[PDB]
Amino acid sequence: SPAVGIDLGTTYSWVGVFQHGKVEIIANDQGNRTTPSYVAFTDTERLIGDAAKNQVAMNPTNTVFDAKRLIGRRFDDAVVQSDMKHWPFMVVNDAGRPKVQVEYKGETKSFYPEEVSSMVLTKMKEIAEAYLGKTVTNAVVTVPAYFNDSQRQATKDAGTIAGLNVLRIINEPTAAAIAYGLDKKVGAERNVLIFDLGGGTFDVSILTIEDGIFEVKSTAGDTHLGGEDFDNRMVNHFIAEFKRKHKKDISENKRAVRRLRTACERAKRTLSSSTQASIEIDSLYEGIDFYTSITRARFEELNADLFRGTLDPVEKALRDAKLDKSQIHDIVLVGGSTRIPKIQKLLQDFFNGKELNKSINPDEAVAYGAAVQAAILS
Ligand SMILES: Nc1ncnc2c1ncn2[C@@H]1O[C@H](COP(=O)(O)OP(=O)(O)NP(=O)(O)O)[C@@H](O)[C@H]1O
Ligand SMILES: [Mg+2]
Repeated sequence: SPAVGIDLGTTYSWVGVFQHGKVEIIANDQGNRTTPSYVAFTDTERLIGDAAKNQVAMNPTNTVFDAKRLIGRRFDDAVVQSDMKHWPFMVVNDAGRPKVQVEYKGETKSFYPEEVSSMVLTKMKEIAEAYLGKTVTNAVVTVPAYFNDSQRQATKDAGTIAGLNVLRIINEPTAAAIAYGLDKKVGAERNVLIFDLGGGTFDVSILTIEDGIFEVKSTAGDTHLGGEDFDNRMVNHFIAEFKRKHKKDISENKRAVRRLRTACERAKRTLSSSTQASIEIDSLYEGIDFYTSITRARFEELNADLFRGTLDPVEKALRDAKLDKSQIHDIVLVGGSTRIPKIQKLLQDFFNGKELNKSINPDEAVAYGAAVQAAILS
């Protein structure tokens, strides 16, 4: 009875398993522990994850992402109508429900959001079975704490379509606290703040744990703020640099911009552990190579307003929970963007020097807690 914990994120998806007293965050056959939440359709095949993401510039109208923003919602929902303006793929109305419309093997096909996510879940299932050498059926799947019943049910249906037996849908911030064993600290009630900065979204949650029971006191954040905005600032920075050096604008070459974006995302990650990072792109535009660098200070300066602004949802969450910052017992970092040293410094300063829970890889913390929960329930 091996059950997995699955964090289905807006930008990336993670799968873990708790075995013999340790959580393994499962890497795929190329050694990558993360699967982009991307699905693509071509003349001949359906691509999932990095295979789909890697060809997005060549096949933009048939490469689907952000299905988590659509799942469980209705077509006339203002959220859906606003987000549709930013996607290169078609979203159509089927009897009040949104469907993504694509060309696939020469035919027009449409998929519900939970069908798109089930394809990502199918890959997660195969990744875990590749690692475990066994059939994997039971799963705990996480969702943001603000998801309503429709979004929870549709996320569960995505698991069911993938052949998974979803033991339970649990909140992402609750999974994070479970990962740190915060419900097992026997004592008085604990106020826990989860600071979740991902690729596309920023979620602040305050939970209270009394006698080991989780209760969501408040939620705040920004559904369109994440690591991708910081990448955007880098891309604009290097587009201006390239124009300054070569008097040429690469903006309208989708492949060039995509290759610059990929380099920028990778450089950003390096700047979390190094004070400088190199950009190396052969023949970026009209045969010209782009070899340059960026310091951590410049990356921080390019994003200073976005970084500082993450504290306003923290203040709002505390206001709604009717708690002073000093009443928070544990601060938990979640999401890949919280590895940014400036974000950690801003949040720890905000809490008057209080140490942050961050020893679990923040982009893995939700899948870690989901995997523990899956073992408890199976
Ligand atoms: N070491 C790092 N330093 C800085 N950013 C990082 C690092 N590792 C990952 N990221 C960024 O973290 C983001 C992805 O975080 P992750 O938590 O894995 O996505 P997610 O779970 O899909 N969250 P979300 O998109 O908000 O639903 C991307 O923008 C990455 O570039
Ligand atoms: Mg996540």
